[PDB]
Amino acid sequence: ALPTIPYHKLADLRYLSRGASGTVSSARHADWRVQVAVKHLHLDSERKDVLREAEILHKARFSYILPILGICNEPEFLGIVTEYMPNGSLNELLHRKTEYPDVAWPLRFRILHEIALGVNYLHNMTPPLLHHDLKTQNILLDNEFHVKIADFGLSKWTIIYMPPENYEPSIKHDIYSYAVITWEVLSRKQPFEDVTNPLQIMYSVSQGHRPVINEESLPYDIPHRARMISLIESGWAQNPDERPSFLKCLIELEPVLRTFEEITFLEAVIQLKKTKLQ
Amino acid sequence: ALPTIPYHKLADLRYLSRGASGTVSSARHADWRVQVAVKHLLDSERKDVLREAEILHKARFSYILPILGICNEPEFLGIVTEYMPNGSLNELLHRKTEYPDVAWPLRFRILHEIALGVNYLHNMTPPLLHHDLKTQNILLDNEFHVKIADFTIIYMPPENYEASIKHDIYSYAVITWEVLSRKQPFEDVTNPLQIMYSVSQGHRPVINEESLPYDIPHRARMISLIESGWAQNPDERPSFLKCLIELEPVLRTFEEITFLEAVIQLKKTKL
Ligand SMILES: CCN(CC)CCOc1cc2ncnc(Nc3cc(OC)c(Cl)cc3Cl)c2cc1OC
Ligand SMILES: CCN(CC)CCOc1cc2ncnc(Nc3cc(OC)c(Cl)cc3Cl)c2cc1OC
Repeated sequence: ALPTIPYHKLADLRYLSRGASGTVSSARHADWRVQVAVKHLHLDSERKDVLREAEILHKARFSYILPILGICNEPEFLGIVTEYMPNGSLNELLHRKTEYPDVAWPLRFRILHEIALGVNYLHNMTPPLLHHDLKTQNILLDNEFHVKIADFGLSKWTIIYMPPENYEPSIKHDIYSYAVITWEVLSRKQPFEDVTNPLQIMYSVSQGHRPVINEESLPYDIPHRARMISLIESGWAQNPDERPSFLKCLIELEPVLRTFEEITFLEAVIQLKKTKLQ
Repeated sequence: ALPTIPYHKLADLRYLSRGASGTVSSARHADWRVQVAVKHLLDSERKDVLREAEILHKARFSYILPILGICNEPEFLGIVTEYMPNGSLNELLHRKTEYPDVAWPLRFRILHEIALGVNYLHNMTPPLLHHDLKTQNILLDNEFHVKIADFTIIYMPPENYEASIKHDIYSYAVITWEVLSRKQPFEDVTNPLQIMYSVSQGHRPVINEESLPYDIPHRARMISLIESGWAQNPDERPSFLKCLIELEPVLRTFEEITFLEAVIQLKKTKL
């Protein structure tokens, strides 16, 4: 069902990312005259398995999920083709502080809202996705800084977003990841920044330690600061059963987003783009 | 396999439009907690309506309205799509109290995106068999980016009431004229038969100092494109590829920030 795209239609390949599951490059489609992204997934048994995996992802169609435009089924080369997200990843927005000295709260909360809507959609699919690897690197930002999430199985097929019960390989995985991401969005800090050995992070986390919550990490002027802190701490609870559903997150978040007028979101985006021009 | 959506999942229906093809309402999806739009359209007809909609499911592109699912009820068929908060191109062009200004950069962006969207549909394998492009089914998202839902007779080429592959460019030429003029094509003519007859004899919306002011950017190129697009002879009409070639230079003359300023100024004035 998912359209096949001849590799010969793609030109001007440029590196975007290099992960374990595959390389991602931007490319220009000859016929469509737009940019796309292609993930180069690093035998007939493998080809059959890779098509089935990608056709599962084809079911996901929602405004906050990265659209898959087709598959490159080449002889030596398998590739997933998606929309190109001009503004890159949430990780880049949060941590590139020369480029983005300020990120206005309304935009940050819009991002959080859209992430949760996207994951909520994935959780309501029948069946749900079996694999989960939500992180700031696979939350992408379109031309108007709206979210499209690309947390497909592909990552499984960094440990800071992974809940401790997953260290020894539940419907409570994504909310844990989201709580860390929320913390990261509100702080613009690296989770566990002091700790440099990932194994030390894993040990600490397994014993109930989490990214730091205080007046320094999470500024006083966070809207609904105390409710957000409460949401974060519930989301990354040691006990998976204590963690809220994404439904419950959305219920908590919708009030917060009502405090911003629609025009302030656009002003936040335009101020991002203006400052970035220097 | 286009997803089925139980009708009971949609709530708080509000009227958006009433056409011959069906009623369209906004609704809230209970599980997804977002706004959607639903078009309220025998087993032979139900199967044919599903087949038609599953063909549209293949089309995935930024400038094409996504179909999210089908309401497959016994007595009720319904297509569900994303909700487009800013409605149709027709509303933007013609509601001049609401929208006294629509800055040129925004108008050209709309034209560019329409052409990219139709170009996409024309490159599908196979291409779409049915064609009904009009300002009413060109929709505008929250930041006034286009999504076309082309899955009135002023957009119809003369050979329709006397070619298959030259229909959309004819409609696009009229739409282009309408975007640049903000006038109703054939506004003076009140009998639809007179429009059809006039068009069949080679008459078109008027091109002069009144319809298309001298201050339109790239006025000469745009007029050239319009007149080629609605040529009497279907063979003389350009491909959408050729439109895109002509348009890309024009769109390069605007900085990306001017588009956003145009949208914000639209929303401010609208208050
Ligand atoms: C260099 C330009 N930079 C500057 C800041 C901006 C543009 O950067 C990105 C655009 C992307 N567009 C779409 N997809 C991406 N990734 C991806 C693709 C997938 O399939 C194909 C899957 Cl399955 C998953 C992902 Cl995450 C993107 C990643 C990007 O930068 C990391
Ligand atoms: C001025 C009114 N305001 C606020 C109330 C702007 C909102 O207006 C609209 C939003 C729409 N959102 C999505 N789809 C539409 N239409 C449509 C849907 C289809 O299936 C579901 C098909 Cl198959 C085709 C179409 Cl055209 C829409 C049409 C609209 O008109 C007014």
